Amino acid sequence: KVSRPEGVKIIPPQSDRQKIVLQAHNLAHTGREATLLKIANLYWWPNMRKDVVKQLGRC
DNA sequence: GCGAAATTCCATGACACTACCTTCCCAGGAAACAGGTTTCACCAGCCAGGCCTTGAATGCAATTGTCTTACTAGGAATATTTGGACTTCCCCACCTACCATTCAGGTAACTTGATACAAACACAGCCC
Repeated sequence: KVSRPEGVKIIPPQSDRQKIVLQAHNLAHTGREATLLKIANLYWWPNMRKDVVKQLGRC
């Protein structure tokens, strides 16, 4: 759990890094930015964008 | 102040109704085919003799062709009478277009099975 100036956001576990982004990627098959703003509704953690790039090279 | 991290930036490309069409490739295999060799047996070509069929000449008989007349029915014009094809309007069921599912058939293979052909000896039918 974490607090942000736009509301309360959620820090997911380290085992739940690839699963939480891949289920947000495949919702609209977006790239780097519209993928990222989906995760900016529930989650937040340091280096979000290092994992989104980790997705798209396999997608 | 450097570095790490979180963020904004901006240059760009693709969407505009789409499939065919042509020529060469590839390809595997197969299709036979076009090419060619090989051999044996048979069908075609050769020629003549005898006979039968065709052609011709003919005389004649009835068949057929023409002429003539009394006439029957065909056609046309009529009125009408009657029998219907197509135009019309509307609705429903049936065919289609579709996907998923499954079954059946075609190819294919291995086996089997059964019949037809080829051969030989004899029988019967028809003809000289």
